[PDB]
Amino acid sequence: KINIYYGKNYPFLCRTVFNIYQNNIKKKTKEICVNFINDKTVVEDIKVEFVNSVTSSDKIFAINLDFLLKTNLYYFTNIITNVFFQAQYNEWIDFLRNKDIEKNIIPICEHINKHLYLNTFLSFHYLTLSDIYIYYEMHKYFSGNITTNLKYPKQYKNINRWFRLIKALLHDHVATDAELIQNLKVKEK
Amino acid sequence: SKINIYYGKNYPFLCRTVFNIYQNNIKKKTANNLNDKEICVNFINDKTVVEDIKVEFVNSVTSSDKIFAINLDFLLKTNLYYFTNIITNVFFQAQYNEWIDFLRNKDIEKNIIPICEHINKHLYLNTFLSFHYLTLSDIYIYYEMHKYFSGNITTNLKYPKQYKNINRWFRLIKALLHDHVATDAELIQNLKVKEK
Ligand SMILES: [Tb+3]
Ligand SMILES: [Tb+3]
Ligand SMILES: [Tb+3]
Ligand SMILES: [Tb+3]
Ligand SMILES: [Tb+3]
Ligand SMILES: [Tb+3]
Ligand SMILES: [Tb+3]
Repeated sequence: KINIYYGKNYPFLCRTVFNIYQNNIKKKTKEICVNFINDKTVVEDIKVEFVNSVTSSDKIFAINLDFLLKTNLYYFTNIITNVFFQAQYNEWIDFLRNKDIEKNIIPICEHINKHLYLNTFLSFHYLTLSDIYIYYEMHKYFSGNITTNLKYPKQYKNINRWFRLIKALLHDHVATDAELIQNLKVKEK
Repeated sequence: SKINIYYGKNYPFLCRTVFNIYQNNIKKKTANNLNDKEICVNFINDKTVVEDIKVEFVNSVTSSDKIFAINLDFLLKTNLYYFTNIITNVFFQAQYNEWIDFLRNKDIEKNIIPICEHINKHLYLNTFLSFHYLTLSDIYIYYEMHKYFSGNITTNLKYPKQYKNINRWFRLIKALLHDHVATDAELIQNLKVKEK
């Protein structure tokens, strides 16, 4: 039993990692249960309770969940290649750390668009935690739900192509949640 | 395999200490085990690095000393961040990130008093920063607090007397790391340079 308390921010990355773990169990045929309780007394990050509590963030505690749940997104199920990726994910964390995403959306997209010119995935040649983290950060700009944001997919074709790929890969794990989906629409309201 | 860490003006004490522990762990294996894959990590001084570390694998990545030590502990199995039950391990990993966030973008000199008051209290009831054994949290905070409790800088001699629990814990971590850091010379030299 692990309890994750969230407030204004919903842990999309942690929820997605947990959903992937659940579908891995349903297809492999003791199990660890992670609960996502909404607490009004948390401001912008997540507090995680182990059954003591700690304060973390969605971008960072998802690394812990991948370790625990063996979802094969951050910890691979050679080591030097694994360690190299872990530093690459840290590069993406530092790239958006304490940056206003909306204010710096253009410089962010310019780097991602050029990065995806000859790259299918953000890291290596397979889906990683880096792809999913940036996917939710770019979701409000490239999902096409907000009509005002349709200029980003047309101008940045590589991001739009990559965005469609990650969306399709996550379809079997996130499209049925109806709680992750609910928080996605609220975040774009 | 080969890994090169390029540093500028900041010496990666945490990464150096982790690597030194790994080397002394190898020296205890080969000594008694005689019937039956070593990694070499280089600490190259580059003038064109400002405050972080550049790590090259032999493509390169950009990291920091406080964060890349987690990667080194994973690779070298030094038993400081990844324990070689799992939920308890995960709980510690979040605690180390709390210490990282506690000093993230904070001026250590300006907030030295509130930082020390926070650290002393935890230590009043606890021997180590995390759990009851030496962890990566202890070593990371040890080097951040080193210039204030080592007693080399005469103006900073007030801190050991005012915060005894930190001073107690600092003495312990220094003794535990003595077999791995006191013989380096290269690190000791950078300790003296940093503290002038
Ligand atoms: Tb509580
Ligand atoms: Tb805490
Ligand atoms: Tb594979
Ligand atoms: Tb390679
Ligand atoms: Tb393992
Ligand atoms: Tb006070
Ligand atoms: Tb000894």
